[PDB]
Amino acid sequence: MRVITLAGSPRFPSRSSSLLEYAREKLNGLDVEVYHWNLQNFAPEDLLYARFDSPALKTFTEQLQQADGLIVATPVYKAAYSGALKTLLDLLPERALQGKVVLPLATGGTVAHLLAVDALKPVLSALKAQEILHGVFADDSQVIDYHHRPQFTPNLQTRLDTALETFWQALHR
Amino acid sequence: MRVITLAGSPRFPSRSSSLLEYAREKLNGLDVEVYHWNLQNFAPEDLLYARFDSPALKTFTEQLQQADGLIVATPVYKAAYSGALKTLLDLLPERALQGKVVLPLATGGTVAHLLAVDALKPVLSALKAQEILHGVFADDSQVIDYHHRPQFTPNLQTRLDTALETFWQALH
Repeated sequence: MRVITLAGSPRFPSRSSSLLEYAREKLNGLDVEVYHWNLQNFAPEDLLYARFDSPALKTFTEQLQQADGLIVATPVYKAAYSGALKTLLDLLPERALQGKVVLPLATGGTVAHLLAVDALKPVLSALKAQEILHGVFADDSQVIDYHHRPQFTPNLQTRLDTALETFWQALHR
Repeated sequence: MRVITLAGSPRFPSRSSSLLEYAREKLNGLDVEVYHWNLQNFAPEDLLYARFDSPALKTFTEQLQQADGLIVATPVYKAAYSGALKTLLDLLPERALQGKVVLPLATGGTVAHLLAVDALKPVLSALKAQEILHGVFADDSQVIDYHHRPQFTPNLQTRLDTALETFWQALH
């Protein structure tokens, strides 16, 4: 099995990239091949101006088509997912997530941000995801020194491990 | 009175920009000052990588600060507003629409697209807009020309004029 990870932060490193490095490690340990992407793998002018001839878009799309699941992480901005992430999602084929399991992750610093934990759901449903797991919310305080190795407070670590085990099981269903 | 218009399409010209050009013609006639922006006015690197020193961002935010209202138009992609528009909205200050009236416009080709006519509402609410008008949907099939001067079907023209009159009344 094959999983795409996608960080949707405007910056790298980010809290999103820390969550997804952990996810990649856990999935690799389960013998899952991981295709690891972030927004800095794309040219901004191709994302902002919807250039379907983008080589990174075509490469990502080829790899996504082969993947059984997607783990996607975004900071919460203005009560929703990041526009930066959405620029890439908007350029995917219309049924790009058909037959795939999706685990959404969100990061932010306030209760208002926590209310946006499932803001990607309509977008992922529009992309025809087969199964959309409950979104995991990582408060900014729970991701420790995201510039270096993945490091989480125990509350977040437990929730992330739980979600990743649910995701792994869903890949088999 | 001052109004900002903001086209949220990845391409220019677009159906969105044509709606806003129509609005600009009307507001010109009503002696409302209009500052018109599109996403091609920004450096894409600044929007995608959230670079707040962006000069165009500074000018846009200063013009928005002095504006009484905002007309914002987006194509509908994946059941929501465009990500390209949202990249710019994400860089605005926390209460950037405080005290302002907003008219949201959306374009698309199917009824699924129509269902996202109010998709911007949570974002505009997060920006503390004083009054968010009901969203107006323009079907692609009723935009006859968006490259030259805007040309719309009579029904779309009537509906846009009605919404723009509502917007003008709200400003006053």
